[PDB]
Amino acid sequence: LMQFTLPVRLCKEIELFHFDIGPFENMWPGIFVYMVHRSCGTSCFELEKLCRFIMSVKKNYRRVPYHNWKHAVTVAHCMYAILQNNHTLFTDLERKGLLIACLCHDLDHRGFSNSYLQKFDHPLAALYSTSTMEQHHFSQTVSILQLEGHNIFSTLSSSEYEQVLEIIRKAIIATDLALYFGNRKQLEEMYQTGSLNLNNQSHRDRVIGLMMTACDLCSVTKLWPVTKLTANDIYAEFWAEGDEMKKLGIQPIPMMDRDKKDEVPQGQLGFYNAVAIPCYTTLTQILPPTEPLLKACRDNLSQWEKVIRGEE
Ligand SMILES: Cc1cnc(C)n2nc(CCc3nc(N4CCCC4=O)cn3C)nc12
Ligand SMILES: [Mg+2]
Ligand SMILES: [Zn+2]
Repeated sequence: LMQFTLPVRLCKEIELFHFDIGPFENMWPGIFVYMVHRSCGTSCFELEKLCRFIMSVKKNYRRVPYHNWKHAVTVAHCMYAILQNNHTLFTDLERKGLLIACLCHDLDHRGFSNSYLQKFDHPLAALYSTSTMEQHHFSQTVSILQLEGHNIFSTLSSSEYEQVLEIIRKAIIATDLALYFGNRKQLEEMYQTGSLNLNNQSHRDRVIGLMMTACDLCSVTKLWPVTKLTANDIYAEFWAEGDEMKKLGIQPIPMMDRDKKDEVPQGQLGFYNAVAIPCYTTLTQILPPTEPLLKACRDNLSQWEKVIRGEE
C-alpha cells in the first residue's frame, strides 16, 4: 500500500521533540499523515477520509499571527514525539484521538482570549461561560467529523467512537491554560505521595491534560531562533487584543499592552518560571522520556536571561 515518506532530513528530525515543521504550508498535511501512520498505523484511518478531514480542518483555521494552521500542526508534532517516546503507555484509541485533538484544538480561533470575548460580550461567551474558545474548538471538531465523507472514526463501535470523542473533548478543554495550574498541582501531589495511578481513568485524564499543555506551549522547547521568532507571533496577537481592550475603554494587562514591548524579556522569564518549566518538570517525572522538552525549555530560559543581561 501507500506509505507517506519524507526527505531524509525531515524523516530523521521529525522524531526529535525540537523539530520545526518549516515554512512550506503544502507539506504540513503530508507531515501529519506521516505522523498518524507511524504513531497509530496505516490502518487507523481511511486515507481519502483522513485527507478530506485534514483539508476541512485547515480551512477552519484563520489567518491570525499565532493561533493558525501552523500552530495546529506544530502542536500535533509535539504529541507525536511524546507518543513515539512512550510506545507502550497509550491505548489504541488514545493514539487515534490525541493527534486529532492536537490538530483540532484551536479550530476557528479568532486571535482573542476567553477574557476578551467576555468583556466584548461575544455570543460565544453566553453559549459557553468557561473555557469559551475551547468549547468552541471542540464544537467545530464535531461539526467537521459530521460532514459527508469526513467520518475518520466510522469503523469504531458506538462505545469506542463515544470514548474517542470524550478523549478529544477532554484534551481540547485541557488546553485552556486557566485550568492547567490546578491540574499540574494535583498531578504534582499525586506523583509525590505515590497515589498516581495510570489505570485510574481520572488520573490518565489529568496526565493527558498535562501532555496537551506541554504540546500547546512547545514553542518554548524549540531551537532558540524558532522560540524567539514564534514569540513575536504570540505577542502580535496579544497586542492586537490589547488594542481591542483599549477600544472598549479597558486598560489591558501588561502582557497585551504593546506600550510595554521593552519588558518582553522579563515577561518571558515570569512565564518560563510560572508556567513552562513547572509544566515540563511534572511531565518529565510522570513520563521520563519527555525530558528533552524540559532540557530545551531550560535552554531557552537561559537565552531570555542572556537577553536581559544584554549579552544577546
Ligand atoms: C500562552 C503563551 C505561550 N507561549 C509563550 C512563549 N507565551 N509567552 C506569553 C506571554 C508571557 C508574558 N509576557 C508578559 N509581558 C510582556 C511585557 C509585559 C508583560 O507582562 C507577561 N507574560 C505572562 N504567553 C505565552
Ligand atoms: Mg487554545
Ligand atoms: Zn493552541
